[PDB]
Amino acid sequence: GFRKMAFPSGKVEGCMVQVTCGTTTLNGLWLDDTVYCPRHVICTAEDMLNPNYEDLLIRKSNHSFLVQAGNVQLRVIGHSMQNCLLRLKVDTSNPKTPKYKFVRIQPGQTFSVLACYNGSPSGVYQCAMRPNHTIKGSFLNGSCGSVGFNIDYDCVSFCYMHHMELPTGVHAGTDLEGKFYGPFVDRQTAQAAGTDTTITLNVLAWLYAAVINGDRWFLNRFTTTLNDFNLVAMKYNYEPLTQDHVDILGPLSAQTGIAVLDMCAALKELLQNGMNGRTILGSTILEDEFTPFDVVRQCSG
Amino acid sequence: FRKMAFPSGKVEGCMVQVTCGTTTLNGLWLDDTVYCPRHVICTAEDMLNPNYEDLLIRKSNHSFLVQAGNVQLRVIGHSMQNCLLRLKVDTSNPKTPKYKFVRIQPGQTFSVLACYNGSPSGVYQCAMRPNHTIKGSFLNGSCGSVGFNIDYDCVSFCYMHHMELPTGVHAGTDLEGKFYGPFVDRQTAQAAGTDTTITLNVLAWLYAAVINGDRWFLNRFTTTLNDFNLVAMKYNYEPLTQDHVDILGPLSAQTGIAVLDMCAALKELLQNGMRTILGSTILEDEFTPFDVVRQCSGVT
Repeated sequence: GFRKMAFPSGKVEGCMVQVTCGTTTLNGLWLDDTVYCPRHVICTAEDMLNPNYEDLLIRKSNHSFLVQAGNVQLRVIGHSMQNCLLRLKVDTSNPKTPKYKFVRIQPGQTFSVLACYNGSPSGVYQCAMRPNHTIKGSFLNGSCGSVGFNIDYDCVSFCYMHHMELPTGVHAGTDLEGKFYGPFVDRQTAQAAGTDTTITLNVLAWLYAAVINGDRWFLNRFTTTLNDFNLVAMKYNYEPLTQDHVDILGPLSAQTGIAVLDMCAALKELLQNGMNGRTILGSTILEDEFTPFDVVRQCSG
Repeated sequence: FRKMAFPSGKVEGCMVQVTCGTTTLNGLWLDDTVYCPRHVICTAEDMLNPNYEDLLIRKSNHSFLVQAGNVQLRVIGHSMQNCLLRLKVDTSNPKTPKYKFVRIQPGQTFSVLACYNGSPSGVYQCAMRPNHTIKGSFLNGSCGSVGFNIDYDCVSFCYMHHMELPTGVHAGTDLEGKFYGPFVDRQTAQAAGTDTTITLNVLAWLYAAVINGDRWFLNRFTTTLNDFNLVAMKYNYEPLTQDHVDILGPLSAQTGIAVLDMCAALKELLQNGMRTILGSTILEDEFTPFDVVRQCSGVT
């Protein structure tokens, strides 16, 4: 079978803490002797409309921050602003800190989210960075500070820290350097994202996963040029496919014997004709949140 | 709504590898016992129809290689319990969470931590189908991976992986080694019974739709549980039990919709068809009344 699968979250659970400033509580990420958390923890509801963060942070001291790992208090001995995050230096180092990196992930790439509340991990699920720089997650009040990550050979690459839920129900946040993905800002306002597009490379990778898992109904005897595929894809609000993306599908193409442009011709037919009551890997719609890597890792190992 | 797994760390800390000869699979280390599928003692020309009692007679404590990473845990006792082995080791796991072993019922959901060579690789949510299979994602070497739920830091283990059926669905046991379904641990093509729709979860999905203001399908009528069950079986839906009605108590009180009044709404959807419910024409059946409350109200 084929499933949406997250990375095991244990290496990240051991880093989650609770951060409180006044009456605001959210989650933080404790790596070595630093706690990273959304800066708006220092704000009151009035400040949040137009918070002058540098002006508001200079008014705080180390004792303004209450950090707790479970029921154990960590003393803050330094603080600094890192774009939309705070870096709180604590007097103790986290022995559960995994080997880690901070990465800024690109649209189309996937990551696991560990949703947390009050410093306590609650759930783990997979998301993709949308082309409009939002993520389609599941987050409730108190989820700020929850992180997104990938794991490669025991090294955790942190890529997302949660801040906002837009009026449309999608989510916005920053990388671990504190820079937002997209045109969003940490002000308490209703923000809209730019128009989203479908991640073509991921729809194609998912059709290859279906072939690997014994689903070939959508295939056809036709082919297409790359440009003719891109003309149709753009008409349907799909991202264009580049030669670099065709190259990325090389391994999945050689494994299944299906030429990339032949799979494009199958997708072109699916876009023009629809699925007409049929399913691919259990789904009634074209799925675009599995990368070629997510397919290879799940089908081969 | 989306499938969300429980944070897997408490279970990752219990995963080990167990090897007999060249056959390696996963094991679960709780206190001083490692639980693993008994077929780890079989060779690649013994699995067709094994006499496990006789096969296990030729094995000793020294036949088992149990490793936490590459660190060996010495085996000091062994016994078989249904389709699992219980290997006593000389070290009590310091990472053992508070835990229970539970035999889940059809319709219930759980998280699966897919493991290979004792190393966790992925985590996803599964529902136990009425035909006693799960629609999981497993490769060679995944045997011994477990399924679980976490409630207030207590891990209730409910599944240990053993098989992939010819249809691609998966079969396994509870943590007492008893298979869910009619399956047996031997290298044979085995068929599951015809599956049905999980009635309890479709009702939970309808309540989740009502909670979100999508309530067109509600009507002014009711039904008895018996009349609903008889109509449900004609549409390949599972009959509801008294436990299923009780499980729906919290969602019924929250929306003010009596369970039998919701069954009357579902009964009309079956007999007359669908228009969308939560943005789709297809009714979702893999979110339990627990999963719905967890995503609508969320832990806090």
